[PDB]
Amino acid sequence: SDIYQHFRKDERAFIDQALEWKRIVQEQYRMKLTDFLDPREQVILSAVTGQVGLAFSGGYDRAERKRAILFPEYITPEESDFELQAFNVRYADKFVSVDHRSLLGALMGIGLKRQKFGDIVFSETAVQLIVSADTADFVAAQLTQAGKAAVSLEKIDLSDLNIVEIRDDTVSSLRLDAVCASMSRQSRQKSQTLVKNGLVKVNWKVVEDPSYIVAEGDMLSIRGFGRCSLTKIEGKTKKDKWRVTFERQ
RNA sequence: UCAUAGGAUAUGAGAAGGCAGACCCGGGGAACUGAAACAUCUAAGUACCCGGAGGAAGAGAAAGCAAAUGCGAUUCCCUGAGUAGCGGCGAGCGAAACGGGAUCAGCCCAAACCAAGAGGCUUGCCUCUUGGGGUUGUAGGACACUCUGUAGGAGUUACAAA
RNA sequence: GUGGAUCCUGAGUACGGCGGAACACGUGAAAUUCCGUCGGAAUCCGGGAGGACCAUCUCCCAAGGCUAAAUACUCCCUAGU
RNA sequence: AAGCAGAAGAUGCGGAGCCGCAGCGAAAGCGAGUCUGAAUAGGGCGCAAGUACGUGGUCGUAGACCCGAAACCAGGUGAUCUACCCAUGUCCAGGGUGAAGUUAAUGGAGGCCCGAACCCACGCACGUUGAAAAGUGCGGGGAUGAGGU
RNA sequence: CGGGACCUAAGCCGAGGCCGAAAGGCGUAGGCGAUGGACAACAGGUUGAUAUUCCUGUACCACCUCCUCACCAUUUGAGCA
RNA sequence: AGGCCCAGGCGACUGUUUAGCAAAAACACAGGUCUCUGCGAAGCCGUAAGGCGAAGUAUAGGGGCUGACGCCUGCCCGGUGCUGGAAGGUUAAGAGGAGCGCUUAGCGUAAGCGAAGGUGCGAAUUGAAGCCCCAGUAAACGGCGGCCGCGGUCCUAAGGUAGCGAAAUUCCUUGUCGGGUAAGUUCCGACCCGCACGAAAGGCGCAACGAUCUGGGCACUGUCUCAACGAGAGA
RNA sequence: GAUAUUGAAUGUUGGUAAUUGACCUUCUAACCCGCCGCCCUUAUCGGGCGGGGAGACAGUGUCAGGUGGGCAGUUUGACUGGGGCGGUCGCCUCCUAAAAGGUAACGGAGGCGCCCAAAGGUUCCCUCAGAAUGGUUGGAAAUCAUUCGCAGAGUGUAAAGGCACAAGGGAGCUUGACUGCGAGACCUACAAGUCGAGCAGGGACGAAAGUCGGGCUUAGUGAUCCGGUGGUUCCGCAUGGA
RNA sequence: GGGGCCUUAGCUCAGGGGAGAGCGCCUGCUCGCAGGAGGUCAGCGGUUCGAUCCCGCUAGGCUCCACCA
Ligand SMILES: [K+]
Ligand SMILES: [K+]
Ligand SMILES: [K+]
Ligand SMILES: [K+]
Ligand SMILES: [K+]
Ligand SMILES: [K+]
Ligand SMILES: [K+]
Ligand SMILES: [K+]
Ligand SMILES: [K+]
Ligand SMILES: [K+]
Ligand SMILES: [K+]
Ligand SMILES: [K+]
Ligand SMILES: [K+]
Ligand SMILES: [Mg+2]
Ligand SMILES: [Mg+2]
Ligand SMILES: [Mg+2]
Ligand SMILES: [Mg+2]
Ligand SMILES: [Mg+2]
Ligand SMILES: [Mg+2]
Ligand SMILES: [Mg+2]
Ligand SMILES: [Mg+2]
Ligand SMILES: [Mg+2]
Ligand SMILES: [Mg+2]
Ligand SMILES: [Mg+2]
Ligand SMILES: [Mg+2]
Ligand SMILES: [Mg+2]
Ligand SMILES: [Mg+2]
Ligand SMILES: [Mg+2]
Ligand SMILES: [Mg+2]
Ligand SMILES: [Mg+2]
Ligand SMILES: [Mg+2]
Ligand SMILES: [Mg+2]
Ligand SMILES: [Mg+2]
Ligand SMILES: [Mg+2]
Ligand SMILES: [Mg+2]
Ligand SMILES: [Mg+2]
Ligand SMILES: [Mg+2]
Ligand SMILES: [Mg+2]
Ligand SMILES: [Mg+2]
Ligand SMILES: [Mg+2]
Ligand SMILES: [Mg+2]
Ligand SMILES: [Mg+2]
Ligand SMILES: [Mg+2]
Ligand SMILES: [Mg+2]
Ligand SMILES: [Mg+2]
Ligand SMILES: [Mg+2]
Ligand SMILES: [Mg+2]
Ligand SMILES: [Mg+2]
Ligand SMILES: [Mg+2]
Ligand SMILES: [Mg+2]
Ligand SMILES: [Mg+2]
Ligand SMILES: [Mg+2]
Ligand SMILES: [Mg+2]
Ligand SMILES: [Mg+2]
Ligand SMILES: [Mg+2]
Repeated sequence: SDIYQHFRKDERAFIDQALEWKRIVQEQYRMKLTDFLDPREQVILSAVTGQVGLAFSGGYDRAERKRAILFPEYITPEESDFELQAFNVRYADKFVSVDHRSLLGALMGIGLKRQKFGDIVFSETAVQLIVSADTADFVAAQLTQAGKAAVSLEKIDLSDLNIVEIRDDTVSSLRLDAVCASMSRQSRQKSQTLVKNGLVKVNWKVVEDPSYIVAEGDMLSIRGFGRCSLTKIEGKTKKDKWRVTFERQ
């Protein structure tokens, strides 16, 4: 009842379902695996669950979309309890490239919901994808094309997963509109339009307040400029102005 | 309901209030001031208020002082000594014992136990009330022993009281 | 006076924690004394003190009571300086 | 010294105690030396007339040469003045206006109007060792009210 | 006549009682307390000085019974209350 | 036994106030609004008992602000307050004793080791409100921009809406123009470069009301030109 | 919030070997009732008795944390061409300063609150700035070479006084940037501050003489109280320890 | 008048070792792109081998004071 105030109105939908997962694990005494929750939904679930203990894993370490196990004070989980299947994406790499957009578009095109897959890993040697095991055979059978590339999926173990733009700058304040204008290299009035409309995020939360103060180590996501991180804040310079370090993806 | 609360009556040289503007013992307790300011601290447990007294009060017969081939209740005086110490180690506060004097005095219980009676029988146990018994420290007492006294000694200032 | 078979010798006490006060002694190395609060002994093969504390030794026997004198003071009365 | 005896005296007794005769060192301690230091060195401090009483000067603690605050604190005394309240009384000449309601009339509302008593205190003058430690005179405001007493 | 031997208001006091280092604070029963309620005397005269107070005349109120008269009644029995 | 009139500021009004230099534009007020308060109410007095609140009960009671009436009351919740609250962080006494010191029966040629007890400290762990933190809230405390050419740009929590404006606010200032006068630093009406108005510390109006403040008229006069004489009180 | 007053059960979850904790719910009997009936009793007080409500909570005590101008005691510097505001406050150097020393003003100029393990000690050796003339890059200015050249440089750093038998530059070896001190001086109200030959211990460099107790000199610092750490033939409240 | 803070390209801004972003503007381009322009670093003298940077002055502008009589 008195949790919704701290989150967004749209985020209420997830919080209701997050409470329903906590309802199970307390009363019934069993682990509840979730369908790959978004980076934001990881933060929300962490709060809603409370301290029912919580574990999270999206296959490899540093996955955006991860599946969450809600377990009690016993039955500490394993890697395979998350029910993750990795695949190597096979294609005629010498003749066609697969990009992240094409592969993401193809996964969505076969009707796969965003919650049924984790990260899409691009290395120098491999293109790999992580899905929920319950959808593995469907994805392997249906994902036959990504963009212009004919593709096939080879099952691999999670152990076989083949897992910056440093920009020292100054800003007058640590407000969202100020930091965005500096990062994106725009006028502030234009940057305020990005925030107010609801295009900027801060750690995957849609911040619509221009005056929101940005902390050290916050993933900002300007729809237009992509994604970027305030990594270091190193005090004020001469004539005020915070020293800051930006790192675009 | 038994009761008890309450009510009534009788007997009380029972209390009450005052003051000597003093002294004494308690309850409560300032501030100015000093510290060259000020808060700890000081002034001060003072002034003041309150309670209780008594001709005095308080203290008093070692769970003491001490560190000797010791002392032997308390109180007060001299001295120790403005020492030891305490202290925004500042301002200041400040002993005690030993030693020398005044004065001198020591006692009664509680308990064990005994006897008698009473009311709870908890049913030969327990609790209570009288009288006896008993009074302390290199322990004493009960308890047992054998002694011994029951009228010389003591006394209304404690040690019973007219 | 002699004996140590048993029994008795002051309990919500002593003491301790916490908070205060009193001790010349301001929380200090702080004994000692008292108050509130809470906790809480041993009981003679026992207990206390000797300025934290322990051991040894020494001195003592608390948690009941009474007790003159030496001391203080003078509204008064008498005599006097 | 207290104390005892003695005129409230002198004085006698009283040697506990006090200061001095030895210092040096934080101290154990050593001693005409001692401390520092490894040191027979060097250096520091010492070595090589006090005391009891009296008068006087000054100082300390006391109000401390005298007079003087504004203040602070403690315990009392005051609401016979005044502020507000409570209970109970009482006062307010006269005139005017004319709400509601009722059937133009009737009716008689009001922190209503004019205006004495009464209450107040706006202006000016006078008074200013006053008639008066706040008034008087001429005007002024309220005057059935949140009224006066 | 005004006040008391009548009544109560505000308030005040307050047996027991409640509360509080002490002193005390509060308060019930019960009282006290007019500025209010109740309550029988008037006119005239008089002194240097009092007058519903004295005097004259004419009244009224409460209470009393040595008495008088009438009426009612002695346990469903007057009457008082 | 009323002087009257025109126009403006302030306050709606009758009231109230600095006994004894201020009666006013100050206070109050009806009305508005916010907020607290479920009754042993909140609030208040008292150490308490006992009370007021109230012999009341949310159409009631307390507190804050505003101040008839009319039209209205904009933007900002970053800060502070108030209300509520999820994760995460922090935090007392008390609880809890892992360890350690001192002591010494014993043990050791000594040096030193050292049981048990006593005693002196004591770490982890546990530990509320609160705070950090999050959300809301402006008739809560408050705040309502610069610079450059309606646009840009910087900055902010957000940059002053309506209305008003040289004002009880305007320094410059006797602003400027008009009115009124022979002549008007005052007054009235506009203007707006508001030094430094502005919406319940309300904004703007506003009939009635005022021993209010302000400007102008009629009437009237020894106030004056400019004094004279007379009466009385004192001299 | 803990703890006392403060009890009984049922669950559940700790920690010790079946007792004791933690928390949840329930109970009634403490505690509470500004609720009703009855009695004391003519009584809206109080008390008793019986219902009811609530209940080991509350209240109250002790202890603890938070909040707390509601209230209390206080502090809130001095200099100063009046005070406020501004500036300043200690140390070093120069000038004022009148040829010893000292000397004031909110007089005139600047520095300091360090730095260096060599930028210290010693032994040995050395001479700088700049210019002229010549030079592939290369220039006014890098690097040579020549001559001239009291210093026109350098000296960690402000300034003054010094310094070329160098106190300036280079190299080797070192730690005297020593311990105990100290005749005697300077300065000085005191507290402090400064210089010091020389003696002893044990060293460094040097063949030796000798020099060395930091630095060319003069700033680079802060009393006491209190507390920490290391050392210690000291004390240790009966004695041994602590 | 006294303190304080500023003055970088046309504009806004980076910063003891030699002045850069982005914008404007310019180029040629199929309305975003490639590349260029633009600097007494407000003025000055001096500390330094070097100064936009330290240091002291000097304009100009912004902010706050200019009070007691
Ligand atoms: K004081
Ligand atoms: K003083
Ligand atoms: K103590
Ligand atoms: K205790
Ligand atoms: K003893
Ligand atoms: K000597
Ligand atoms: K002599
Ligand atoms: K003398
Ligand atoms: K004197
Ligand atoms: K007023
Ligand atoms: K005029
Ligand atoms: K002057
Ligand atoms: K050398
Ligand atoms: Mg003083
Ligand atoms: Mg007596
Ligand atoms: Mg007597
Ligand atoms: Mg006695
Ligand atoms: Mg007797
Ligand atoms: Mg005894
Ligand atoms: Mg001892
Ligand atoms: Mg006071
Ligand atoms: Mg009185
Ligand atoms: Mg009175
Ligand atoms: Mg009227
Ligand atoms: Mg009168
Ligand atoms: Mg008046
Ligand atoms: Mg009138
Ligand atoms: Mg009468
Ligand atoms: Mg009373
Ligand atoms: Mg009584
Ligand atoms: Mg009367
Ligand atoms: Mg009558
Ligand atoms: Mg007469
Ligand atoms: Mg008015
Ligand atoms: Mg007045
Ligand atoms: Mg007046
Ligand atoms: Mg109450
Ligand atoms: Mg009441
Ligand atoms: Mg107002
Ligand atoms: Mg508003
Ligand atoms: Mg907020
Ligand atoms: Mg005129
Ligand atoms: Mg205003
Ligand atoms: Mg407002
Ligand atoms: Mg107004
Ligand atoms: Mg009026
Ligand atoms: Mg104050
Ligand atoms: Mg004082
Ligand atoms: Mg001064
Ligand atoms: Mg001056
Ligand atoms: Mg100043
Ligand atoms: Mg000279
Ligand atoms: Mg000279
Ligand atoms: Mg001190
Ligand atoms: Mg000892």
